[PDB]
Amino acid sequence: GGTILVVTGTGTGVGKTVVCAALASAARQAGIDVAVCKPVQTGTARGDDDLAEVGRLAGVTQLAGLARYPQPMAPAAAAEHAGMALPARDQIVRLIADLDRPGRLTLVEGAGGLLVELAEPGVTLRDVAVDVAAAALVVVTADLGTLNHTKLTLEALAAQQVSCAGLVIGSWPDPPGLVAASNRSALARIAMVRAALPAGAASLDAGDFAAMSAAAFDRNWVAGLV
Amino acid sequence: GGTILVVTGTGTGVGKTVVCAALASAARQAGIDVAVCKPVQTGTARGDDDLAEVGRLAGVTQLAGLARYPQPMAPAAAAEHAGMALPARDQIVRLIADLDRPGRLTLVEGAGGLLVELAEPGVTLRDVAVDVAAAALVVVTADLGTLNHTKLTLEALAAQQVSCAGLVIGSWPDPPGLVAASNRSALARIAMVRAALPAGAASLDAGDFAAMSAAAFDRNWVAGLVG
Ligand SMILES: O=C(O)C[C@@H]1CCC[C@H]1C(=O)c1ccccc1O
Ligand SMILES: O=C(O)C[C@@H]1CCC[C@H]1C(=O)c1ccccc1O
Ligand SMILES: Nc1ccn([C@@H]2O[C@H](CO)[C@@H](O)[C@H]2O)c(=O)n1
Repeated sequence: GGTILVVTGTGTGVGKTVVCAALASAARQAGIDVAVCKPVQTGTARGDDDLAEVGRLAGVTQLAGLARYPQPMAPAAAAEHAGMALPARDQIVRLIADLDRPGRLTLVEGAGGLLVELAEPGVTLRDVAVDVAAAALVVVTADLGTLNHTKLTLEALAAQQVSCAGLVIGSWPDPPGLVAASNRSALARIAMVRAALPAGAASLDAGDFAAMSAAAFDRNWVAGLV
Repeated sequence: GGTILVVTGTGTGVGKTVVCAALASAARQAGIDVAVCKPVQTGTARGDDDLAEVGRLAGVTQLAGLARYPQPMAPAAAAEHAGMALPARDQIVRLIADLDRPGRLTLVEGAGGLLVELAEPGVTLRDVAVDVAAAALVVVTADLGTLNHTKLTLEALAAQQVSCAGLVIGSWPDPPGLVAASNRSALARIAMVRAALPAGAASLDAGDFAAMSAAAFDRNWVAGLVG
């Protein structure tokens, strides 16, 4: 059908959701129909709803999820705290495949890092990304330690023949700092860096956001995702 | 030869140095000769000296450095910034081989986290552990996101057939919360949790530290490391 990208990250709180929303905006503005699948969502007591933040920030309406867990833990932990299983792997891949269609960028968002359990039994976002012939975008920080997490994540993909559509620095500080400029350049030798989102971007109104996302990415790479 | 252990971590700041000293201390108390080596050491310009810190807390005398750099950054960076070079793969491996004796436990403390470049080009503590046929002791946190990071690390050890010697939680809070509880239990399900050192164990004095260490590790596991 169309193009299916999983948006993973080297960890929690590296900015997967804001980057998701940002690539989603950029894609829309390039005239691409965007869907966003978020199979499992946790932290729903705190008020977390990444599907909502993407609809709010980038205007996506095709916004698909299966399970919502109140506790702010990895899925498995929050499902065990609820007394409730996790969606089956079948539900996720079938959901994502229904979602996919030609001319549609379907973004697939996981929870935490690449190898966290999403479905039972023991299924990760890496597995889901295999079952739907999806490539992976990797959201990374600029903090001390990010190259190792990146290489680990980049290796865990290659080990399953999951393509790496590249990195995004979820949060770019102002001003950078020695460690941030150094990592940004070192990340660049490791893989193609597609964008570095200015810090605090997740609090912008939908207009400001669409500007930042318009600029942050590269017009040609975006448009060439058809 | 004897037993070589690389001590690595899911990243930086997870307790590698103190775990090195704790295994080292407990091993000494088990009658085991111990050397420790820090092939790459950054942060010297702010007094970072992990060999010295291991000598302090555990009393190991046999300490071997090799590359030292001022800035508190990854070795590739601290070396570009001081105009200096990264040591060569075979110089690291040589520093370790010179320490390896039968009956000796040799600990090789890494520089933040398993895939960090220690030597040009892209030479990691993993490649070293292959060269010297070492097992890897993986230092972890109990914090959020530690599962993913630990699995990625083990997965990277297993892809080069570097045997995992188990995990150590470098700082273990008292009392632990729901998330610390869930991770320690979840962690124990993917690999052997050799220990969970108490928080701030780095501020214990010689006596307290050795008591902590001996308590933290299964004496039979420690003694089983070198025959
Ligand atoms: O989606 C996020 O990364 C932020 C979420 C919001 C609540 C806990 C975070 C989480 O999901 C998570 C945490 C630890 C390990 C795996 C995880 O998936
Ligand atoms: O070794 C540690 O983790 C603590 C040191 C203390 C100074 C920077 C840390 C460091 O070494 C480091 C950090 C990120 C990447 C590679 C690295 O080698
Ligand atoms: N470029 C970026 C990246 C991330 N963020 C912040 O990171 C949070 C995710 O834990 C988001 O909720 C958001 O607060 C941000 O503000 N700007």
